[PDB]
Amino acid sequence: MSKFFIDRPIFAWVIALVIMLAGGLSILSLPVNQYPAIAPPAIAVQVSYPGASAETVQDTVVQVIEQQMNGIDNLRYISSESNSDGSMTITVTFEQGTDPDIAQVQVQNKLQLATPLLPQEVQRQGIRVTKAVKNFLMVVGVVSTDGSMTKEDLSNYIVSNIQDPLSRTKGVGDFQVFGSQYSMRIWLDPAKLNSYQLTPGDVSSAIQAQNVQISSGQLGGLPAVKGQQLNATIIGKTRLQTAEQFENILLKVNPDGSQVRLKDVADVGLGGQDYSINAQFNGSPASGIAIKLATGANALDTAKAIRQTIANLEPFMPQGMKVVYPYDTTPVVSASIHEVVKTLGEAILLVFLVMYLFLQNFRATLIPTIAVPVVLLGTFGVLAAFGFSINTLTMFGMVLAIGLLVDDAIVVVENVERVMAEEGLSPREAARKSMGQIQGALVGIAMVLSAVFLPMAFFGGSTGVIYRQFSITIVSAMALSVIVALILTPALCATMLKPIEKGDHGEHKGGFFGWFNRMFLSTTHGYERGVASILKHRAPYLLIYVVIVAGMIWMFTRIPTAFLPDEDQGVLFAQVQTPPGSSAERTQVVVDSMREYLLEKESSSVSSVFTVTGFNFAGRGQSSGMAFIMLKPWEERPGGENSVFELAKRAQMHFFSFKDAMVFAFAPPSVLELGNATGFDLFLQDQAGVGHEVLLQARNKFLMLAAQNPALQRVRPNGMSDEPQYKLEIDDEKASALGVSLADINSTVSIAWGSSYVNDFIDRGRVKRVYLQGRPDARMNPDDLSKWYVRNDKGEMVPFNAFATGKWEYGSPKLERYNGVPAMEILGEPAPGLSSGDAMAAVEEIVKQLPKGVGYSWTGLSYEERLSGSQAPALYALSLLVVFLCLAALYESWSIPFSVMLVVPLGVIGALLATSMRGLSNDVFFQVGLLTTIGLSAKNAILIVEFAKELHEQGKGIVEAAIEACRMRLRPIVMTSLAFILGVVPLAISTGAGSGSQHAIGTGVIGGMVTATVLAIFWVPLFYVAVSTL
Amino acid sequence: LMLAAQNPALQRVRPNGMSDEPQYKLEIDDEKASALGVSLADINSTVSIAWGSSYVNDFIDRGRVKRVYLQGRPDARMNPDDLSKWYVRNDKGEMVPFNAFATGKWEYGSPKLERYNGVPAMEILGEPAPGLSSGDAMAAVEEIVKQLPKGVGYSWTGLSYEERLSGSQAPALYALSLLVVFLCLAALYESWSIPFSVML
Amino acid sequence: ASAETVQDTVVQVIEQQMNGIDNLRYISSESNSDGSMTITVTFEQGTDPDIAQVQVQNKLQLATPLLPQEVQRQGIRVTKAVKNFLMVVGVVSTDGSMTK
Amino acid sequence: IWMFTRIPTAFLPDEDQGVLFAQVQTPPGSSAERTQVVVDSMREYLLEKE
Amino acid sequence: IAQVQVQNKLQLATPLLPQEVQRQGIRVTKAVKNFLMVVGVVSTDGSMTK
Amino acid sequence: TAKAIRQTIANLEPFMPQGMKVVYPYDTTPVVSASIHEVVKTLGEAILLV
Ligand SMILES: CC(C)(C)c1csc(NC(=O)c2ccn3c(=O)c(/C=C/c4nnn[nH]4)c(N4CCC[C@@H](OC(=O)NCC[N+](C)(C)CC(=O)[O-])C4)nc3c2)n1
Ligand SMILES: CCCCCCCCCCCCO[C@@H]1O[C@H](CO)[C@@H](O[C@H]2O[C@H](CO)[C@@H](O)[C@H](O)[C@H]2O)[C@H](O)[C@H]1O
Ligand SMILES: CCCCCCCCCCCCO[C@@H]1O[C@H](CO)[C@@H](O[C@H]2O[C@H](CO)[C@@H](O)[C@H](O)[C@H]2O)[C@H](O)[C@H]1O
Ligand SMILES: CCCCCCCCCCCCO[C@@H]1O[C@H](CO)[C@@H](O[C@H]2O[C@H](CO)[C@@H](O)[C@H](O)[C@H]2O)[C@H](O)[C@H]1O
Repeated sequence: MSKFFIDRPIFAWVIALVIMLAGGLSILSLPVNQYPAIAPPAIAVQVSYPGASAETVQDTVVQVIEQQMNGIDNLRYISSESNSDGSMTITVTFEQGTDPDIAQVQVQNKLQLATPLLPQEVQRQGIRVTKAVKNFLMVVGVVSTDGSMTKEDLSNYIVSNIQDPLSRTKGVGDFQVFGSQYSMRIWLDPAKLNSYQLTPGDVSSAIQAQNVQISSGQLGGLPAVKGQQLNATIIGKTRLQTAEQFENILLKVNPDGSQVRLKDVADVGLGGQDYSINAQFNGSPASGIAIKLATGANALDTAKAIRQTIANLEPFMPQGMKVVYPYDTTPVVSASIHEVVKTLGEAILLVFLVMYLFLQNFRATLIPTIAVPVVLLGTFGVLAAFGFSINTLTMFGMVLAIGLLVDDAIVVVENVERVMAEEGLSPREAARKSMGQIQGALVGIAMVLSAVFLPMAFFGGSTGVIYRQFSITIVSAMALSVIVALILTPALCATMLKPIEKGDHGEHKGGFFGWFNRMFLSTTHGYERGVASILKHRAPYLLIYVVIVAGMIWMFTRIPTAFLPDEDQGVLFAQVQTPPGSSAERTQVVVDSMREYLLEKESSSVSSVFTVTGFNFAGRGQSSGMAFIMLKPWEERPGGENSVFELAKRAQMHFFSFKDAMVFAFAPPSVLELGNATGFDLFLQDQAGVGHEVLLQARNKFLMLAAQNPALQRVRPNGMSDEPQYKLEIDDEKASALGVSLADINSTVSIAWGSSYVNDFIDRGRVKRVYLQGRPDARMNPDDLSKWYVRNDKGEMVPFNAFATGKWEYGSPKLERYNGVPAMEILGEPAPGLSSGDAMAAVEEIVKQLPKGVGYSWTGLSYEERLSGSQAPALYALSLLVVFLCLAALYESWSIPFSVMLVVPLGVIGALLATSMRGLSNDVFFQVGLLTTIGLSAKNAILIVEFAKELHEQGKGIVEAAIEACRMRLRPIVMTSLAFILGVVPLAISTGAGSGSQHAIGTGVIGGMVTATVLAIFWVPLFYVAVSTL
Repeated sequence: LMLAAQNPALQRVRPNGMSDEPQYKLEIDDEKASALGVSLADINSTVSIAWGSSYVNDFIDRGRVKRVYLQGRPDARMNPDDLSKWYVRNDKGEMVPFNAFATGKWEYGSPKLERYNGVPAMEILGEPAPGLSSGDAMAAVEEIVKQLPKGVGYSWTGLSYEERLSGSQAPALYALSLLVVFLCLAALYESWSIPFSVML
Repeated sequence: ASAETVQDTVVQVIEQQMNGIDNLRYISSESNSDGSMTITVTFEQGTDPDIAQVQVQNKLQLATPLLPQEVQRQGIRVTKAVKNFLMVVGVVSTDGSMTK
Repeated sequence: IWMFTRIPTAFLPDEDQGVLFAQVQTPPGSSAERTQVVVDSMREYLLEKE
Repeated sequence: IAQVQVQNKLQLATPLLPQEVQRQGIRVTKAVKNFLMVVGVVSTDGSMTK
Repeated sequence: TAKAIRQTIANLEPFMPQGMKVVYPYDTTPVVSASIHEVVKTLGEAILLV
């Protein structure tokens, strides 16, 4: 090629056009969204078993569902959660890359098989199966600002009015509502009910016989008798709708002339299905929605569209209802795109400038201007092909690639320009001449660079998914670049470039350029003299290399090594845990003081506060609420005392005071989707059936033994504390003595105290649920237990205290199980300075001290990093061997390839330095850039050596070749490295919105860039002469 | 449908939901059945067992499992008056007639409500009047449909949609196929003129 | 149940769930006075029939708890939806020994 | 260009497919016999006259 | 898919099976016809029975 | 999946009562290891022989 396309500029141009086109069509219809699916996909099975112990929900629904939940493809592990409010969750975690639609359907199939094994009330409730990934698009609040509506009223609104339209909005995936539909609430008074010798169970039965659908037949149904003529359906009665219809319904008819109905005995009105979770946006009571993006949608379009839909409904809303949008991914997925077309612009601009500055031509200036965008276009096409998307990482992927993309354009032009000046060949001549020298190398370097980036795409787990994003977007960019810098560029060169006088390096020029050329020219000679001196005096340097190498080896183990960069998304979390036995109303108070403060004392940074009671990241329960703090946009809170990490630093202090409610306060970890990216994560498991008590003390020994270990820090239980519960105790003897029914005993507790889902009732079309339970003042203290009367043999009401006998005993409000056997989740991290594998190696040991029958499993990120980590060395070796082999075949030598590979440290040292200096971590963004810098460094090196080789061959000294090759190479090296480090600086200084990551790459590259330029120029000729000599 | 038997281009226009139908609105005063003896709407075990079928259980029959079915005599569910004939047994043991709690208020609603894209709907069909094409017919319909009480739109479905869609591609089909041809000639002939000579 | 009861207690719920499935072209349900209903979810021309079926089934399972207990303890049918019949294969009686 | 816009626009050509449908719908309420008679006339004024 | 389709029609059967069977726990499985292996457990000093 | 069960009972063994050993009565996998090993071997021979 090249030669072939040098003569066929139009064909060449066509190939451009088609890839340009493919780019475009693609570019405009790629899904756009913030992150791909990093997390290992998970399905969640969940019901509530209205007012039931953790114990019952664990041994009655979890243990049974779990026993059936096997023979499911791609399953990695499974964990459960049985809670005090009576809710449960089985979380089934499958392998990355698992079709989430098959994952889900296999799970709800095993679920379906296990249903008739569950208790009635649970079945009637209906068990929900869904995809548990937390990649939320926006969460929208619906709030009652005059505090007229209760939460329950709002969420019923949401279900009835907002749900179905929002459902039909373009690009809306799965969403969750903060609460549900209304239910016909009914509130049994124990006294009012006792005075007519009536049981709560009587009421249930009454409603069941009195709130039904009359099934209805057909007038003139087939078979009919001869005649018939009129065939019409007969419609009977539907069901009760009004609260009144309910207050009616006859319960007893009295000995005299009268009749008793539900309205005498209980209160009745529409209400909550469940009262466990209460939540409010800035004090004001509120529900809301958490929306997911549908698969392939556009995060930008559909956010705009969700809004549209809601706006079209804001005209119709009851007075004092506001729909505020607290959290929204749009600012960031926008920020990321501007911050790319901006640096792709500044880059093509910057290239143009240094193009001119060195090559005084104007036509030359725009060969790179055509080629770079022809490539970026294509790249979005290849991305399309491989089935990726436009997201945070595929975007940085492009920025990071621009180095490689730009260098490829510069080398090709500067070389024709050079050959033309030094040899006086016509542009067309210089082009083929030039490609003669370059094709070879180029093709080869594409191989080299594929080996540098691909093995990273073979990692597994979340870590791997992230690398694949970079690796593929990059080697795609580079592969395309090579192609167009083989087909288009030389063609453009031969066409658009203008002949230049042999010998004319232009210092006669005068003016500024005359100043420059004379100047640069002198520098070049200096550089030559530099090299020439080094090649004279070898050993000294070779050893100063060996120092710089050690410096790098030392600089590694000394950098803090984290998974991701710390990010300021617009968000902050606050956890509240009021001590065991607190009431939500007593927890609510903490979460309110919390909000007042943030909103008042802190509003320099804080924009809105959403506050939940009876739910947490430690579990659900009346002692548990928390706060999702929404910050105002980064522009509106400059200065590093208004960063999340700062606001959160001081909200610790502000709340440290409380001697009545532990209150953690922390930032979310950058990729929400992945929960908790730090330290380590494990479950302790009761294998040999040893029991909750032993297990509980294995947890506690483990903990107060890690606390006193060098290698670990911050080691907690994720779960919940054990607490007092009320061990109500029946007596079979003295209860059949009063001749009381015993099925009647505990059927009354279930209903009065636990509540009971009795029935359906069409409310405004929608069928909704009818719940029966004791009025609240009737069920708050042991003494209220006595308020309750059951029927015996004769019509005599027997009080509960008659055969009852309460007792404080303590159990658990959160029963955890991991892989079928009961568990306790521990979290922690390694002692500052130390690493994850160290901490596991510690934990590995302190686990051995545990009671027999208790074992353990690693889970979440700790599970993954055990696997991905065992595979690194294999990849690094393959990467190293393969590049080696490519260099061998290019250099027709087993030894020269070393003179290129030894540049690597020279790259990395600077990288490490800058990163460590600016106080940053050894993370994924640093890792990937480090591969960019060493990659672009190998390129430089490859061309120098290749030239030195071509010359040495065309007949001249090893040392004379090395020097003649540098010099020849110096100018494009300087050009492309000046172009880039300038193009990257913004990321280095980047400010707000993704800026944390931009710092991670800006700092890294340009550490390596600076050193790899100012050093390979000297040491590459050393190494080449060095190994050649040898 | 009026305007459609009138319009000269259409031919055979029809609906798909079969109108409204007479439905026998039943009625009970819960209080009166409680006054007699039959308390609680237990009455269903009579209304639906007699006037609808009632799959009770299974019997094998020549080695194959069919259903056992309960339903009233044909002559006992033919007229509003046949409901008179049905005596609910009592809590004492006596036959309360069905006239103690009746009220057949011969009413009427819909036999088949259709629905399309989350709004309610009616589906009309119809061909085009001979010598004309579905496009003509289609264009015609988009007129007769303006005279529709605002707040009532329409949607094409089926063949119509498939045709609406077929027609919209065409522009681009031609553009693209034109363009490819151009470039391939360019490539193959190393000319711009030659391509232009052929587009012309 | 009444056509309108049926339209409002089932069709309404499940239909809203199907909103949002991938490559969805349109939905068209119908409810009858005889109890029966039918939602027909049409997809775009390249959608794999079996993933579409599964996706339907996945959403369907979510609607379930908001359905009448007669409906719910009953079992909802889901199936691929051909418009046309390939052939009617019939049987008739040479003499007259077998009734309809 | 003038000639284009002047041509009518179909989808698929009509085809003597070799089969046809009759579709009967007696007014909202009729008995089995009502429909059945209608259905039995058109089955004659077709199998006998066409 | 085979399994998704079978269970799906198995589904429409379930409401008509006897409680005693439903409660018993039905297994829909996609295995290969033959036994791969038997994992055995055996008592060493006889403390454990069959 | 042989390897993987070998692996599950592998780290369940440390929890079994003192009077109990896991054993592999029936097993099919020995034949495939054996089979492909035997071929490997007659390949290595063929190559020395050739
Ligand atoms: C972290 C992120 C994504 C950046 C963010 C920032 S702000 C925000 N959203 C919230 O701040 C917020 C604010 C209020 N919430 C709530 O009030 C509830 C409580 C909801 C509730 N109340 N009664 N029932 N449910 C809730 N769930 C706390 C409970 C566990 C989670 O799952 C769901 O609640 N899913 C909804 C499905 N329901 C409950 C409807 C199932 C059903 O049909 O019964 C979320 N989550 C929230 C979440 N998320
Ligand atoms: C499964 C397939 C995997 C393939 C992986 C192999 C990667 C190969 C990398 C591309 C190398 C091409 O290398 C090609 O051949 C020889 C090197 O031997 C070189 O040709 C050379 O010959 C002469 C004299 O020998 C020199 O003046 C000069 O160095 C160069 O012109 C060119 O630099 C190049 O055209
Ligand atoms: C011209 C283009 C050339 C560039 C392309 C080069 C691609 C790089 C190849 C690496 C891909 C191979 O995939 C990788 O294989 C190795 C070796 O079996 C695996 O490694 C596995 O076996 C080795 C050897 O027993 C173990 O030390 C290792 O811990 C284990 O995981 C990796 O887990 C897998 O990810
Ligand atoms: C024109 C430009 C072309 C550029 C495009 C190049 C595409 C190359 C992408 C290769 C994708 C590799 O796919 C990835 O393989 C790795 C490693 O084997 C898998 O990881 C898995 O493999 C090995 C098995 O030996 C295990 O050690 C590891 O724990 C496991 O999870 C990933 O789950 C899979 O997704």
